[PDB]
Amino acid sequence: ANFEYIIAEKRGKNNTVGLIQLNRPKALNALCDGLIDELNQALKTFEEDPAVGAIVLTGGDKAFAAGADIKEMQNLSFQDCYSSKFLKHWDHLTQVKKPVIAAVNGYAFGGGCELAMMCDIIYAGEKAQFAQPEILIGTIPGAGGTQRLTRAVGKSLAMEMVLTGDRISAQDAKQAGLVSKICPVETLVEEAIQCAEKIASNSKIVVAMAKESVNAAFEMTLTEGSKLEKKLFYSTFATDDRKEGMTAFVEKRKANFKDQ
Amino acid sequence: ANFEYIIAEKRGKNNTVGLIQLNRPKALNALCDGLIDELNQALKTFEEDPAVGAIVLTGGDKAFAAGADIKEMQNLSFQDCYSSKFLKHWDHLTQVKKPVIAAVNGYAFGGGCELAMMCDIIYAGEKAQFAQPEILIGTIPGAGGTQRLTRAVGKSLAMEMVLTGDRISAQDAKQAGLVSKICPVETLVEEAIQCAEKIASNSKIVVAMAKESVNAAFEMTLTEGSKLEKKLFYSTFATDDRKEGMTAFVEKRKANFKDQ
Amino acid sequence: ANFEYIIAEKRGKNNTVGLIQLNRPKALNALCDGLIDELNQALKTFEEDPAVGAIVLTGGDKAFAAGADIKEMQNLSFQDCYSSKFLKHWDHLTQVKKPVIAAVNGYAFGGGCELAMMCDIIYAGEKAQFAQPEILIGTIPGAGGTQRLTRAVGKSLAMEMVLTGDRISAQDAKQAGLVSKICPVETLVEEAIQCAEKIASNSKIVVAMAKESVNAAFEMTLTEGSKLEKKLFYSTFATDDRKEGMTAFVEKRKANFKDQ
Amino acid sequence: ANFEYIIAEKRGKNNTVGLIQLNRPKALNALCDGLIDELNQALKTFEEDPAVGAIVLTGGDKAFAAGADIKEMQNLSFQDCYSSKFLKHWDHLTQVKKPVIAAVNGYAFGGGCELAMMCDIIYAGEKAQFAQPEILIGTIPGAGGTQRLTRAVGKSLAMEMVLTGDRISAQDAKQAGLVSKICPVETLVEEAIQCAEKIASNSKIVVAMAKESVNAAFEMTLTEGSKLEKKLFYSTFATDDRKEGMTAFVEKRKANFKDQ
Amino acid sequence: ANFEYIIAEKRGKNNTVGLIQLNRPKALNALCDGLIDELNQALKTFEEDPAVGAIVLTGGDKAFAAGADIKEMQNLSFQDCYSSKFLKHWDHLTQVKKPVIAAVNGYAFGGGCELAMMCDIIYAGEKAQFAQPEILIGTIPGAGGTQRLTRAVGKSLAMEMVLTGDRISAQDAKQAGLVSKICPVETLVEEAIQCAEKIASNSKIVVAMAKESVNAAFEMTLTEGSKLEKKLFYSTFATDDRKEGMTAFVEKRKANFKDQ
Amino acid sequence: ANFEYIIAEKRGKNNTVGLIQLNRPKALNALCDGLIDELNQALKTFEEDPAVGAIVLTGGDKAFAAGADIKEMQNLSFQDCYSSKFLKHWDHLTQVKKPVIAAVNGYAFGGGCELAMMCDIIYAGEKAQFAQPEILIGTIPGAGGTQRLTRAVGKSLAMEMVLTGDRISAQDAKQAGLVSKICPVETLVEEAIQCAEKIASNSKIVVAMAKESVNAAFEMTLTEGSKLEKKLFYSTFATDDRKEGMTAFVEKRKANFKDQ
Ligand SMILES: C/C=C/C(=O)SCCNC(=O)CCNC(=O)[C@H](O)C(C)(C)COP(=O)(O)OP(=O)(O)OC[C@H]1O[C@@H](n2cnc3c(N)ncnc32)[C@H](O)[C@@H]1OP(=O)(O)O
Ligand SMILES: C/C=C/C(=O)SCCNC(=O)CCNC(=O)[C@H](O)C(C)(C)COP(=O)(O)OP(=O)(O)OC[C@H]1O[C@@H](n2cnc3c(N)ncnc32)[C@H](O)[C@@H]1OP(=O)(O)O
Ligand SMILES: C/C=C/C(=O)SCCNC(=O)CCNC(=O)[C@H](O)C(C)(C)COP(=O)(O)OP(=O)(O)OC[C@H]1O[C@@H](n2cnc3c(N)ncnc32)[C@H](O)[C@@H]1OP(=O)(O)O
Ligand SMILES: C/C=C/C(=O)SCCNC(=O)CCNC(=O)[C@H](O)C(C)(C)COP(=O)(O)OP(=O)(O)OC[C@H]1O[C@@H](n2cnc3c(N)ncnc32)[C@H](O)[C@@H]1OP(=O)(O)O
Ligand SMILES: C/C=C/C(=O)SCCNC(=O)CCNC(=O)[C@H](O)C(C)(C)COP(=O)(O)OP(=O)(O)OC[C@H]1O[C@@H](n2cnc3c(N)ncnc32)[C@H](O)[C@@H]1OP(=O)(O)O
Ligand SMILES: C/C=C/C(=O)SCCNC(=O)CCNC(=O)[C@H](O)C(C)(C)COP(=O)(O)OP(=O)(O)OC[C@H]1O[C@@H](n2cnc3c(N)ncnc32)[C@H](O)[C@@H]1OP(=O)(O)O
Ligand SMILES: [Mg+2]
Ligand SMILES: [Mg+2]
Repeated sequence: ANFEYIIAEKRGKNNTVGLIQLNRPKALNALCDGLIDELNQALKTFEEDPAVGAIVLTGGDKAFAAGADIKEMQNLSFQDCYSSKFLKHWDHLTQVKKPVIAAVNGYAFGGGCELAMMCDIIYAGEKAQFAQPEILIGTIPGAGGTQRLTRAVGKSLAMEMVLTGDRISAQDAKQAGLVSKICPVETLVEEAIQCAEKIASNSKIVVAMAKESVNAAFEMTLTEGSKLEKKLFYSTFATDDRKEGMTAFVEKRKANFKDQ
Repeated sequence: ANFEYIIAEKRGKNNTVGLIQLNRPKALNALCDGLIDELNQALKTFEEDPAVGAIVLTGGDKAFAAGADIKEMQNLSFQDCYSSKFLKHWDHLTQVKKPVIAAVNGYAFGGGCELAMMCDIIYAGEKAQFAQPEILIGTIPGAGGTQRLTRAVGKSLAMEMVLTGDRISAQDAKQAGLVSKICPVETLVEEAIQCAEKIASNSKIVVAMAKESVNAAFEMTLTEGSKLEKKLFYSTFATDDRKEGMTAFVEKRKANFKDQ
Repeated sequence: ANFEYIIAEKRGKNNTVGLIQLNRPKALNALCDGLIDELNQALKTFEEDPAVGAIVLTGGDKAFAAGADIKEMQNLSFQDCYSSKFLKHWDHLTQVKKPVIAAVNGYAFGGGCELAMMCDIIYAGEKAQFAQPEILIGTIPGAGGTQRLTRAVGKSLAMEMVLTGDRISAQDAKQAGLVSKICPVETLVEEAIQCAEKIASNSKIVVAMAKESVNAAFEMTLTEGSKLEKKLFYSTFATDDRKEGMTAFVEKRKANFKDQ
Repeated sequence: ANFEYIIAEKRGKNNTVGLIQLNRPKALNALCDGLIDELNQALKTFEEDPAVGAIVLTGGDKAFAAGADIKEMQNLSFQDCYSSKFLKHWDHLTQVKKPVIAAVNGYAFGGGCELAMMCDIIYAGEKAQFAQPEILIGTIPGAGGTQRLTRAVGKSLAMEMVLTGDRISAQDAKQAGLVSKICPVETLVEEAIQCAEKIASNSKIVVAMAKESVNAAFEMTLTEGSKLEKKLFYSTFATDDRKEGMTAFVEKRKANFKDQ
Repeated sequence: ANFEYIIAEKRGKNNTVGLIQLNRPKALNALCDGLIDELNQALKTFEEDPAVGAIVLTGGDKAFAAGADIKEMQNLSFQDCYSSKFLKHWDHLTQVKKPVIAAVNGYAFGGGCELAMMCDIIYAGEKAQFAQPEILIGTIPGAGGTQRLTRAVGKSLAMEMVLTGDRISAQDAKQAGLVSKICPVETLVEEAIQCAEKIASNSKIVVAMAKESVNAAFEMTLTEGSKLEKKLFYSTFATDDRKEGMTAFVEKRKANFKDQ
Repeated sequence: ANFEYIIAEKRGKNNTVGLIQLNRPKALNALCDGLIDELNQALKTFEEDPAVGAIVLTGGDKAFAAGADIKEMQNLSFQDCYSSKFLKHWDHLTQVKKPVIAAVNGYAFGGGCELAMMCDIIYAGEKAQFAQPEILIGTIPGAGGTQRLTRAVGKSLAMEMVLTGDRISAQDAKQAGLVSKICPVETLVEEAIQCAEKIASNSKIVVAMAKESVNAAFEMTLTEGSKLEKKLFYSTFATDDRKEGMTAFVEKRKANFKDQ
């Protein structure tokens, strides 16, 4: 379309996967205001399309995202940030009911690591790096860089990456638990599209319920989490795809889900 | 005894280890109602026996448990699931004060992985695979498959395993935090019995207090957890086994605990 | 000062690192009342000094800390725990706003792993062993050996280490998420001092805000944690170090923070 | 039936209300093991009856319950109270999905106030008294006397009632929030039965979902509580009673629910 | 814009109060989709206006709001609600940073009480009635009717109002804690406008901070609530209104706040 | 002792009550640093005395406490508020294991209401007024004026008191849940001393455990709180005061507690 910083397109088989690529080779894909607004518009378009079942958010081959534009947040004060709700349009990815895959190739510093951790699945290349360099410019992460990273890779590693700003490899992120699969830099997007197609081959309402159940593991207790999980498991016996799946399991055949 | 789906026997030295083996190779150890009732009866028997200190739950050599029997809940609706307390007898592993060790050899999909995660120690074999294939039949896990899995392996890996139904190897569950030790297939049961003997060689009340203190790490905050742990530690100076152990450590000898 | 159980000195470049060494080779650095009081005094002195930006806590080359002194708690009862509260001065390390690095060489059993887990960054040697052998003396951990360890390495591994008393290696602790970097025994102190220098090379108020934001990940929920992180990010635009760092990032130059 | 401590009968219009009366005029309805077992059996019978929609738990005209029986717990030690779970049969009232009305007439001290607070609706008479006299015998409440009372009447009033053992009137309990309606002594049971009839006149599944939604306000946060409430509101559009009620609201007629 | 269901106008002296009046006497102010969209637009306009400091939400003299439009959600199924995010535009009131005052005169049943409880201050009239009639139509409250009500009036009164549908008076809501002041029907609007003027007579950033500090008392713990409150109290010494007010208090004069 | 801002003395029968009076008629008992240090020293002295069972904090007949001293915090900035941990000594009252009774006569504005709410039992006079007038000077409460007040009197009343600064009466605080008893101005001290005597007439360790169990109702969930209460009840069987009280109840005599 008329997007300036992102490239929106429908990739994959049968046009069931949405690919949002960050195209900004002049600032290492800086998360400016216009880029975030275009990303939110693309996410809304992909969430208002019954043909799309999964979204893949990727960047470039040398850098996924360099964070927020430091050259846009420099001449700001406390009143100009608190009475303008700075970085309020960055919590729109966590309100998406469709799965979002984060293909990370290259530098993922500052806002890039947060944007990747706000996704369901994090796929990184063989030459990917994750770090929190906010401490080097006199600030701290403010979009989920000290909450999800601490519960994902551990307290010690998160403390180190936040207080030192050191870069970790994809192997360290796989060992700790930040990423789920290491892929080559030239085939990461293809494997991400294949994973999004696997995901989009299932019932959309059941996928949304499963995503909510998994996300409810960081907001409540174990007992209440299991109770909400059992309630959502009870509330799925009233759909049409559950019975179809159980019938295709009993009788040896393929399951055709009707998204209902 | 008269068990139709399980094999209950007292194993280990001095008959201090309870072994519950699921024996039904005709459905890959389907978690039906009768099997769950027999498992609960065996757990109650092993909890009302002052000679058993630890329980070892195991399955077969090709499949630990293939989940709930889908050939029974196929003709169930929302009314037959909500006001019938479906799967209500599956929360008996979290109410047992004695440690339960899970020996996974083969396929542990859905209900098997849930029952494994509801145990304290998870021991898997080299030829073992863990997955949650609920998204392929039109439902979601409802017995702890989206809460205990996310807090162990990570958000990304849990999201992938839930939304794709893919199978992970024992090495992946070991490097992620789901399995604590990788063992051969032909020696997993013996090493699990040895671990249960090393557990049942200490004070039963102190072991139960330690189990409660460890399980309280997912039900509240860090400060409240530390305070409850300190209170449970203060509540140990009123028993005889703590004093016996301290005297044996000071005098450099062996401690004979009397479970009191 | 005139400390008999610890050695306090200002190490590092420009005397910006506080090295607290535990010198008790006769009891494997037993955590007695006097040693803990001296540790708290050293921590308060290093906290009330404007020239210290990070603290490095270490022990010996064969044992970091063998836990609490059993010779001072063997003849205690239940009434001697609520009244004249025991282990009440061990919660002075989690109240320090400056980063505390832990260098573990040798045995870290009981109270040693508990004091190491209360630190932000944990550095272990190639021949370091972490364990919670409280179940072998009739007691349970009482200073965070069942809350932070469970959330760090996982439920299964923590259950095993607590109910069996077995020792793990530095490689397993790094793979599970207990330590952040494995260093040689003869060069662990130098790398810890270098990490403390790299940490103290930034603004102290921003480092304290980052430490609090990371520590608030085990005391609140994800939604409330994100809002608290956004608040702490908004509350840094009123300082001079943030603007100095942003200017040094835009006008590419060395950043000189005034710790204000 | 054959109950020697309680009187179980089916009261109300069309035999839709269960009335459990504590009959022990010699011990002021002491909460012994036999009485609690009979109460649990009566609750199970009323929960396995499709004709009963609400339960009314009442006592006598001078005392509802005097608390735990002292003549059976005096010769008990720590190893006889922490083991075997003495207070494990008293939490069978919060696991009931049918509404339980607690008609409190007379003395409600110790375990009686807890048994009343473990119900949905608390009805008190004119000469009603609530107190926590456990502090006068050297113990503390252990069945919800310091958790629900603190969140119901306030911190200060609960602190006073726990640390002093003073008795409060029914008017003070109504002004604070302990009870919701003050009824005469001679007509308390009749008004409780009428309230139970008005409750049972609605769909049982909808009433159970509403009870779960209300009870989820003391175990979760407001943000996640609202999400669980919306999910349970979504999960009611698949039943017949919701459509029947909406049709009887649109067209001027009465709603006849089929409990499905 | 020109509204047909609500009346948006600037009231009070100096045009500092925004009054939203629900004008639908033909359906007792039914909370339909268009009415909620107009209410959200009016709230956004009043929140993006640098002259409005508080909002007063009111209805009519006989009914504030009769709840959600039942004549539009009757022909809805489980799929048409969970995959359409029904009632997703009703959480736009708890995201407003400016204080919202609710003036209830008449019937506030179902969605009316839910909309009133999402406001900071709740002002009711003499002939005002609050109830939850959702149980009489086959559904449950789904917009905060079982979470914000239970934590205000008590568990027993909330259970009664939810499972019986009974109507309470303004005196009961004042004695329980649902409303803050009882005012006449012909002067409730004027006193609400005066309260909004007294609220908007202070600094807007400090008012927003206090509102967030009070709202954080239901989403967090007391210990972390105190820490967040102390942080928000520290983060106010960098504004121009705090020092102005302190200087005016020291010099015994009036403080002229500039919202900065 | 030689206190210039407070008056410390032992009152009550047998010198079992510690009366701490705030004597500063020139500033309406301003909470300055010296006054807070003296209050903390007096609290520590009264908590380390085996002849003191309860503490009674009070002020004057015209004003209990006017809050923090504005004359020493006017020229403070964000750097002098985040650093040095300003107001860190105001959290020494919530760490006392002995009950603290608050006698409020006159004005209790700002810090006075916070110090009163940090106590267990709140006793106000007939001429007492509670308010949070921080919004009138440009700041917000920072010592529990927005966390305990919201849970005590409700959301609406707390919002009004914080955003308007209006003063409430003792009757409103009692009907809302802030205070527990209304007493005359000249006899409030005698009734508080009698309440402290009735509290100190029991076992100190059991009273401390009850206070902790009541305070754990604002930091944990309902299930976890009930479980911690049950654990404390089981631990109470390790002292002699419980057995003495039960024996005195069985043999119908007065119980003599020895705090062990
Ligand atoms: C809640 C959110 C919090 C935050 O995210 S705060 C910001 C956090 N991010 C950072 O602190 C670091 C951002 N980037 C860098 O430090 C470095 O770059 C790299 C480490 C990524 C390495 O890149 P290198 O090889 O050194 O080249 P280069 O010249 O510095 O970058 C090329 C162009 O990219 C612009 N750029 C890089 N990062 C940002 C950014 N965060 N905001 C705005 N622009 C950025 C640069 O300035 C420059 O542009 P020009 O040629 O015009 O000078
Ligand atoms: C809260 C609870 C949630 C849940 O657990 S929902 C259910 C989730 N679990 C699953 O979806 C796994 C279902 N099982 C399978 O997908 C496959 O099977 C396996 C991958 C485990 C193995 O496949 P293969 O090696 O090809 O063997 P095979 O012939 O399909 O199974 C052999 C026999 O075992 C029956 N069986 C397997 N799983 C179940 C099951 N979950 N419920 C009932 N029966 C099952 C089969 O049907 C068949 O039996 P027959 O010969 O009579 O056709
Ligand atoms: C809140 C939680 C509190 C707790 O931590 S409870 C206690 C938990 N900690 C433990 O259980 C560890 C106890 N220590 C040991 O088990 C062993 O030691 C080692 C595993 C560390 C192996 O050390 P080895 O090579 O076998 O030599 P050695 O002779 O036992 O130790 C040398 C000296 O060190 C003293 N010592 C060791 N640990 C402690 C301790 N925890 N408290 C007091 N002293 C200790 C010993 O007794 C002995 O001293 P001497 O030669 O005078 O007899
Ligand atoms: C997890 C929960 C733990 C708990 O709840 S512990 C319970 C807390 N402690 C109490 O409730 C005891 C306090 N009760 C009393 O002091 C008095 O009772 C009353 C306040 C109820 C007033 O009744 P009055 O008639 O004045 O005294 P009376 O003569 O002792 O009562 C008549 C009969 O009732 C028996 N009884 C009273 N309370 C209990 C009880 N809590 N447990 C067992 N029996 C009780 C008595 O013993 C006696 O019977 P007999 O004289 O023939 O022996
Ligand atoms: C998350 C959301 C949850 C919910 O809110 S679900 C819905 C829950 N709310 C209710 O159930 C309230 C419904 N009960 C009533 O509406 C009763 O009535 C009253 C208690 C308010 C008594 O009012 P009365 O004096 O009997 O008059 P009248 O029957 O209401 O006629 C007035 C006109 O107002 C329409 N109306 C009233 N409430 C609603 C509504 N909630 N939705 C749609 N229309 C409503 C009526 O139908 C009728 O209209 P016409 O004259 O055209 O028949
Ligand atoms: C985390 C905590 C945050 C906070 O607590 S902020 C402080 C509480 N916030 C407030 O805004 C409270 C202040 N408002 C007042 O203090 C009013 O006064 C009163 C309503 C309490 C009393 O009014 P009146 O009867 O007219 O007496 P008066 O002449 O103003 O006070 C007599 C002397 O007392 C000094 N004083 C009163 N409050 C404070 C205070 N909070 N800090 C310091 N001094 C105070 C005054 O200034 C004056 O003294 P002089 O005669 O020497 O001028
Ligand atoms: Mg891990
Ligand atoms: Mg109240």
